[PDB]
Amino acid sequence: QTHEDLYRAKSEKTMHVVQTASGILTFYQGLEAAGSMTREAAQQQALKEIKGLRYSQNDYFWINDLRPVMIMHPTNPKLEGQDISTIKDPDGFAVFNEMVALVKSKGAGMVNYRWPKPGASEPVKKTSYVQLFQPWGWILGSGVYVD
Repeated sequence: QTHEDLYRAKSEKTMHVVQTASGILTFYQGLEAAGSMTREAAQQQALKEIKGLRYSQNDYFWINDLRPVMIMHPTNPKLEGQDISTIKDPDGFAVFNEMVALVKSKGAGMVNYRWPKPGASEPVKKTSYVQLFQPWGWILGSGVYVD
């Protein structure tokens, strides 16, 4: 039983909630591909639904693109529609740029950074799984705060 095994286990949870939530993207992208909704309407519906999802103690999902611009953020909604390339956490970690570089290399993975908790302002350590949804150029993310 390795260190690698312990970390693989804890983060599988995060991976699996993101995979679950990404089925909404899948569903709506299918409606686009079939011609039943426009892309932008499929997008907006998918975001609306993912915005309300929660698990555990108020853990949530966000979506940013590869530019990176924030597409949907349920707890920091004033980031929506903004270029988030210049955001850095207190350790100097370039949160969204790193997420983009990660998914461009591997598709998905784990990243650690500091971020406020919902309705708070103090950046707290967080470990997130991010996953590229390729047809729309969207990164879907969720993570868990160290406490």
